[PDB]
Amino acid sequence: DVSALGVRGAEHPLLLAAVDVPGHGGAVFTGRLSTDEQPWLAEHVVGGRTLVPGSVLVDLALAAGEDVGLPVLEELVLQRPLVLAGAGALLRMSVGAPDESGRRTIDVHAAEDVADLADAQWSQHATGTLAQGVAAGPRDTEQWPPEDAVRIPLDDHYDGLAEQGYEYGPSFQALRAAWRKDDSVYAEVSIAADEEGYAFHPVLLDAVAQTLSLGALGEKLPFAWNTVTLHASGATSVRVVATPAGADAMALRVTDPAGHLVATVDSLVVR
Amino acid sequence: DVSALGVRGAEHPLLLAAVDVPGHGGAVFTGRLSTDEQPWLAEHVVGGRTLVPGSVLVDLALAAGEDVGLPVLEELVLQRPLVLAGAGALLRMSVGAPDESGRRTIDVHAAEDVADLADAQWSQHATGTLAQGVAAGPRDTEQWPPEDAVRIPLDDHYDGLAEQGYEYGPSFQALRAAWRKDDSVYAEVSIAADEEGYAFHPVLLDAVAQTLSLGALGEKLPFAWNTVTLHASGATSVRVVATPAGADAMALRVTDPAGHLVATVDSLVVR
Ligand SMILES: [Cl-]
Ligand SMILES: [Cl-]
Repeated sequence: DVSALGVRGAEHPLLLAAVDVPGHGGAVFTGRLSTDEQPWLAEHVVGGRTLVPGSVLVDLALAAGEDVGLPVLEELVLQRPLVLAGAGALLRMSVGAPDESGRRTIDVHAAEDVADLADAQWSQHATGTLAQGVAAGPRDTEQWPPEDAVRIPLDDHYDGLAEQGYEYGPSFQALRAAWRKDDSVYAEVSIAADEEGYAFHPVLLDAVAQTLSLGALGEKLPFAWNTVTLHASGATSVRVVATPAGADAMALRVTDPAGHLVATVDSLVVR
Repeated sequence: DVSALGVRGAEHPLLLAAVDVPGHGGAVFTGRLSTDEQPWLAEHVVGGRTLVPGSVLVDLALAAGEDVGLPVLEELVLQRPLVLAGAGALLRMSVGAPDESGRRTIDVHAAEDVADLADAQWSQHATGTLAQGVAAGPRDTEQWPPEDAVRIPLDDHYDGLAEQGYEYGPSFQALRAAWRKDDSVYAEVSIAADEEGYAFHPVLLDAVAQTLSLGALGEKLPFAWNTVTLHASGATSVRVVATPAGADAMALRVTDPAGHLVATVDSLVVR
């Protein structure tokens, strides 16, 4: 039925079809987001607007990279957040030709949902670069959290944020425990398993980025993700170490509860 | 159902879906050819092989240009003819980003038919450039054929060609009358109406190119089409004036029987 239209079907929960560009090895991906299909979308509200979390675009870009064979998100810069309008949103990712180094540009567009794709009013929401896979470090066997780390009490964490206009519903309240040492933050982050097929579940990935609120940073929204590497897919329960990385940024190291490396982010920048 | 997969449906008889690349204004088109659906494919046999006529790729490229908004085929260079293998063939056309002049590259690939598009063994069959539309000349009101033109008898034209290994079945025997003056050739060319939705019906367009066999050229296969402009779609009956255009090439001017301009080709080159 997908082959009947001459496209490939996409396994990612948010994607519908993929089409290769045979001459340059790129590809175009189409998908659709809506609160009906992904009710957790309704639980990320910022200043009164239902905003799609940037982590949705990061996970989709990782899925695109894995499909095209360039699985590292060397950079993704988020423009305007997607504002979810009851009607849902169409998504379109384009991966272009390789540069001399073998890297490719990826662009991400969205539009208000329409019946006929010719009518889609695309706007650009992100752009970045896909690159080659890198090896995983060794399993972490050190005490968790580290010896001198002290508990960060989380009791009114989400209440506090809500006051400030950042309203995370239970689906996004995924910081389960946290500790601090110097300006490093250690956290256990987990969601309930649901859809398979994400590269890194975007609710889980947003909650990984939430660790930045617990450090010297916490008093914006992430806007640039730099060197995102994925070593395991399908995680719903991870440990995160967030370390300072220059102004308005932290590096992230994400493992499973057994210490195996799951993902790294050289710097996540807020603005 | 097409919108369900996030693509646009294609009106061209050989195409299945189209997908825009919103960032650069290009697009990717997929389709499929087979003798079951287009029985005339079986009637173009060259040296014993069932070869898809180059005019199929030219018509598809014009359809792509019209869709993207660049309706002139500034050039199309045909590589290896597509050899039709009982299983049919998949087709894929990619239109890229505009150059500074606003022109775009178009690539055409084909593969043996497969159930899963991920398995498609694409090979490149043509590449060219799409450009901006140009105005039509005035209606031709001159005597047809011109006053001093003499009949070219056509009686064993197709028999002769068949001897030489070029076997055109009745569907392609579309040269209905021809005349010559100097090295110019005038011809009436027509097929029976069938599928709508072609930019220039590829059987009709191959028979337009057949006029090159009637002139000082006629004793190969066209391999480069230079500046193909379309002023009318849906023609099944045309008049053709073919004029010498340098070595191994002729220019073509194609009108309806009322003299209105339908198409021009600055040079069609054989090799
Ligand atoms: Cl494909
Ligand atoms: Cl589209």
